Amino acid sequence: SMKIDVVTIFPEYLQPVRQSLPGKAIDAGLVDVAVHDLRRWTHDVHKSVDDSPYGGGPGMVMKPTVWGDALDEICTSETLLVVPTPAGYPFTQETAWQWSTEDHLVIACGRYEGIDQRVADDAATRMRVREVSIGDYVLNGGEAAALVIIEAVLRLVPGVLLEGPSYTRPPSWRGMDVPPVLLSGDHAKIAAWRAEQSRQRTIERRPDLL
Amino acid sequence: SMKIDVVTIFPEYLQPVRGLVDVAVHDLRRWTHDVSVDDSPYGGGPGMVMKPTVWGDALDEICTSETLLVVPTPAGYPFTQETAWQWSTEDHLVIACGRYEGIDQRVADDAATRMRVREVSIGDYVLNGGEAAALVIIEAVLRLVPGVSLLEGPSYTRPPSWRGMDVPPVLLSGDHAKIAAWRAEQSRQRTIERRPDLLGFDSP
Ligand SMILES: Nc1cc(-c2ccc3cc[nH]c3c2)n[nH]1
Ligand SMILES: Nc1cc(-c2ccc3cc[nH]c3c2)n[nH]1
Repeated sequence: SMKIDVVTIFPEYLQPVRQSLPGKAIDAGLVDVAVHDLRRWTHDVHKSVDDSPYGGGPGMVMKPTVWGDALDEICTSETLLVVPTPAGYPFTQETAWQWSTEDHLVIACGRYEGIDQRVADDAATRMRVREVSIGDYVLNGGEAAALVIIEAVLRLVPGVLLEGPSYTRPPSWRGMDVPPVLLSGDHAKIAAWRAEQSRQRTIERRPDLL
Repeated sequence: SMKIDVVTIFPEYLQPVRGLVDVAVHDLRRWTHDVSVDDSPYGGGPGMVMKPTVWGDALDEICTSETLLVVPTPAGYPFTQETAWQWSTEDHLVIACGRYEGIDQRVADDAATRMRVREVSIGDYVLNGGEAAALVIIEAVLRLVPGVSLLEGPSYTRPPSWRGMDVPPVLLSGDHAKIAAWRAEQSRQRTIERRPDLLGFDSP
């Protein structure tokens, strides 16, 4: 039973993932993903969501008054507020598992040079707030990160070393045969072979994990 | 000038991409023949594996020897900002999006005999397929295309006082040197707290 609210100035970005949800989970009321246009909470006829940064610098900062009103309406005491940012704590599988048991996630998607820091700081005085990064690269905004987090979390909600290579038919293709051990019927040996493949791949690609 | 082709069994998922660059999305099922792209794994295991035959045909049509073939996978080399800068100079990226339990390894191995191949992970979490990773890679790369360390500290804008929370006074002081020093300090503090690995310290 999880509800996810996403707030963004580009609601159309999230539309595919909304549609991608299985009806059986939606009908069972096990999951609901709602997307909100941040501009619903703007104060002015120009629907302004950003303003110049204090202390100077490039780009713009999203307005605290707008975000404050949005979160006031959408969040409750039980909300886990997720704020994607390149400066965040790392979002990992452990994080995804933890958040998969939450009743209400709100994902605040920033743009430009991010959201006025007081928004998160204020919210943290009455709900749990998690500023997170999905990887060491910079995006244009939080929307792609939201898609990633939603996918990684929801697939752990029941109802909705590195892995080595996998193979399927045909046994020979473009001069390459499936490793004979996999067709050996020696399942103890197959397990040992897969372990070694995983070890070698981890050494080559992710020595940090060792 | 960059071309990006994405191959997927779920082309509709890639609508979120909304003259220096063209992005094209191809339905993998276009290269099937009889009225299945997946089969059970050799050696056992849960789930299904995408057959190499259909992928080979698709990539034969879409790739050239100059192509950088990108294959999202949880077991990939890390995709980082450095990678994004590197790929931002490429003429042609092809992103092969897996589903099920992944793609038969021979697809990448075969392709690597004709072109450069990069199996990459966008982070240490598991997705349902390569499509979300493709969106992340495309965004991170295209923003670096010509014509298109430490953690950043907090940013602020008007009003200077909000809900009884004040913008740090130094930011209103107009003293460029003091502001630079404060921002550097905030960045160091944030990096130590959130990403100590970036400064060569142990992770929590
Ligand atoms: N891991 C990661 C997060 C982001 C991100 C998140 C929000 C915003 C808002 C403006 N730029 C942003 C970038 N980039 N990379
Ligand atoms: N970094 C990361 C990549 C993926 C990914 C990529 C392709 C497939 C195909 C089936 N599941 C997949 C997962 N998850 N997390």
